[PDB]
Amino acid sequence: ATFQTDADFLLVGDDTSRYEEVMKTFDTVEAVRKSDLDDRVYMVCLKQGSTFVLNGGIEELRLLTGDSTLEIQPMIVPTT
Amino acid sequence: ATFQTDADFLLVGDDTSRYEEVMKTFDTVEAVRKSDLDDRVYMVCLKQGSTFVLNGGIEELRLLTGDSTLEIQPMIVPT
Repeated sequence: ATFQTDADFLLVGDDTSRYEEVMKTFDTVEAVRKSDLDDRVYMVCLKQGSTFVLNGGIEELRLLTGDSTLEIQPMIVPTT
Repeated sequence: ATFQTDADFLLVGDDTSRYEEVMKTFDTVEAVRKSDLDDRVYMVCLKQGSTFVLNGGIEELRLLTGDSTLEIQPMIVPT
Protein backbone atom coordinates (compact mmCIF):
# COMPACT_ATOMS: atom_id res chain seq x y z
CA ALA A 1 0.00 0.00 0.00
CA THR A 2 1.08 3.63 -0.08
CA PHE A 3 3.42 4.74 2.68
CA GLN A 4 3.61 8.21 4.14
CA THR A 5 5.03 10.14 7.08
CA ASP A 6 6.05 13.70 7.98
CA ALA A 7 8.40 12.44 10.63
CA ASP A 8 12.00 11.33 10.50
CA PHE A 9 12.43 7.61 10.94
CA LEU A 10 14.71 4.61 10.78
CA LEU A 11 15.61 1.88 8.32
CA VAL A 12 16.47 -1.42 9.95
CA GLY A 13 17.74 -4.27 7.87
CA ASP A 14 20.32 -7.04 7.54
CA ASP A 15 21.54 -5.69 4.26
CA THR A 16 22.14 -1.97 4.35
CA SER A 17 24.65 -1.87 1.50
CA ARG A 18 22.31 0.15 -0.74
CA TYR A 19 20.35 2.22 1.75
CA GLU A 20 22.20 5.51 1.33
CA GLU A 21 22.27 5.32 -2.46
CA VAL A 22 18.57 4.44 -2.68
CA MET A 23 17.54 7.24 -0.31
CA LYS A 24 19.34 9.85 -2.38
CA THR A 25 16.67 9.41 -5.08
CA PHE A 26 13.97 10.79 -2.83
CA ASP A 27 13.88 14.62 -2.90
CA THR A 28 11.97 14.61 0.35
CA VAL A 29 14.89 13.03 2.22
CA GLU A 30 17.42 15.51 3.50
CA ALA A 31 20.07 13.27 4.95
CA VAL A 32 20.74 9.74 6.05
CA ARG A 33 23.07 8.38 8.77
CA LYS A 34 24.17 4.92 9.88
CA SER A 35 23.87 4.37 13.66
CA ASP A 36 27.12 4.26 15.68
CA LEU A 37 25.22 1.86 17.91
CA ASP A 38 23.99 -0.74 15.41
CA ASP A 39 25.02 -1.48 11.81
CA ARG A 40 21.53 -2.58 10.89
CA VAL A 41 20.29 0.95 11.56
CA TYR A 42 20.05 4.14 9.51
CA MET A 43 18.38 7.34 10.50
CA VAL A 44 16.47 9.08 7.75
CA CYS A 45 15.93 12.77 8.40
CA LEU A 46 13.42 14.57 6.06
CA LYS A 47 13.58 18.01 4.40
CA GLN A 48 11.47 20.61 6.25
CA GLY A 49 7.81 20.62 5.30
CA SER A 50 8.36 17.56 3.13
CA THR A 51 6.34 14.42 3.48
CA PHE A 52 8.00 11.17 2.66
CA VAL A 53 5.66 9.23 0.37
CA LEU A 54 6.45 5.89 -1.16
CA ASN A 55 3.73 4.75 -3.53
CA GLY A 56 4.79 1.13 -3.89
CA GLY A 57 5.02 0.92 -0.12
CA ILE A 58 7.62 -0.92 1.93
CA GLU A 59 7.90 -3.81 -0.51
CA GLU A 60 8.89 -1.21 -3.06
CA LEU A 61 11.69 -0.03 -0.78
CA ARG A 62 12.73 -3.61 -0.03
CA LEU A 63 12.90 -4.15 -3.73
CA LEU A 64 14.97 -1.02 -4.38
CA THR A 65 17.18 -1.92 -1.44
CA GLY A 66 17.85 -5.51 -2.38
CA ASP A 67 16.97 -6.45 1.19
CA SER A 68 13.72 -8.21 2.12
CA THR A 69 14.57 -7.88 5.80
CA LEU A 70 14.34 -4.09 5.63
CA GLU A 71 11.83 -2.49 7.98
CA ILE A 72 10.79 1.09 8.62
CA GLN A 73 10.52 1.99 12.30
CA PRO A 74 10.03 5.25 14.25
CA MET A 75 12.92 6.95 15.94
CA ILE A 76 13.25 6.36 19.62
CA VAL A 77 14.16 8.83 22.32
CA PRO A 78 15.16 7.67 25.82
CA THR A 79 12.64 10.11 27.25
CA THR A 80 9.45 8.43 25.97
CA ALA B 1 36.29 17.28 34.03
CA THR B 2 36.98 17.13 30.31
CA PHE B 3 34.22 15.72 28.13
CA GLN B 4 35.00 13.78 24.95
CA THR B 5 33.18 11.44 22.55
CA ASP B 6 33.45 10.21 18.98
CA ALA B 7 29.86 9.14 18.80
CA ASP B 8 26.72 11.06 17.99
CA PHE B 9 24.63 11.84 21.01
CA LEU B 10 21.66 13.70 22.40
CA LEU B 11 21.15 16.99 24.23
CA VAL B 12 18.24 17.10 26.61
CA GLY B 13 17.03 20.22 28.32
CA ASP B 14 14.16 22.43 29.45
CA ASP B 15 15.47 25.46 27.56
CA THR B 16 16.36 24.29 24.12
CA SER B 17 16.46 27.84 22.75
CA ARG B 18 20.17 28.29 22.04
CA TYR B 19 21.18 24.73 21.40
CA GLU B 20 21.40 24.90 17.64
CA GLU B 21 23.14 28.25 17.78
CA VAL B 22 25.68 27.07 20.36
CA MET B 23 26.34 23.87 18.47
CA LYS B 24 27.26 25.55 15.17
CA THR B 25 30.17 26.94 17.13
CA PHE B 26 31.85 23.53 17.11
CA ASP B 27 33.62 22.58 13.92
CA THR B 28 33.55 18.94 15.04
CA VAL B 29 29.75 19.08 14.94
CA GLU B 30 28.26 18.31 11.54
CA ALA B 31 24.55 18.87 12.10
CA VAL B 32 21.88 19.20 14.74
CA ARG B 33 18.21 18.11 14.78
CA LYS B 34 15.33 18.74 17.13
CA SER B 35 13.38 15.56 17.80
CA ASP B 36 9.90 15.25 16.36
CA LEU B 37 9.09 13.05 19.34
CA ASP B 38 10.26 15.30 22.16
CA ASP B 39 10.77 19.11 22.23
CA ARG B 40 13.60 18.79 24.79
CA VAL B 41 15.68 16.58 22.60
CA TYR B 42 18.25 17.51 19.95
CA MET B 43 20.38 15.09 18.04
CA VAL B 44 23.98 15.94 17.53
CA CYS B 45 25.73 14.27 14.66
CA LEU B 46 29.56 14.69 14.48
CA LYS B 47 31.74 15.21 11.38
CA GLN B 48 33.40 11.85 10.39
CA GLY B 49 36.65 11.15 12.21
CA SER B 50 36.02 14.07 14.58
CA THR B 51 36.17 14.09 18.38
CA PHE B 52 33.78 16.46 20.18
CA VAL B 53 35.59 17.79 23.22
CA LEU B 54 34.56 20.14 26.00
CA ASN B 55 37.37 21.17 28.25
CA GLY B 56 35.12 22.84 30.81
CA GLY B 57 33.08 19.64 30.73
CA ILE B 58 29.34 19.45 30.30
CA GLU B 59 29.01 22.36 32.68
CA GLU B 60 30.61 24.52 30.01
CA LEU B 61 27.85 23.52 27.64
CA ARG B 62 25.24 24.45 30.26
CA LEU B 63 26.90 27.83 30.46
CA LEU B 64 27.02 28.46 26.73
CA THR B 65 23.50 27.32 26.46
CA GLY B 66 22.14 29.18 29.41
CA ASP B 67 20.28 26.01 30.51
CA SER B 68 21.16 24.44 33.84
CA THR B 69 18.87 21.54 33.01
CA LEU B 70 20.94 20.44 30.00
CA GLU B 71 22.12 16.82 29.88
CA ILE B 72 24.08 14.89 27.30
CA GLN B 73 22.71 11.38 26.85
CA PRO B 74 23.48 8.52 24.53
CA MET B 75 21.37 7.70 21.50
CA ILE B 76 19.00 4.80 21.79
CA VAL B 77 18.34 2.24 19.04
CA PRO B 78 15.51 -0.40 18.82
CA THR B 79 16.23 -3.99 19.88
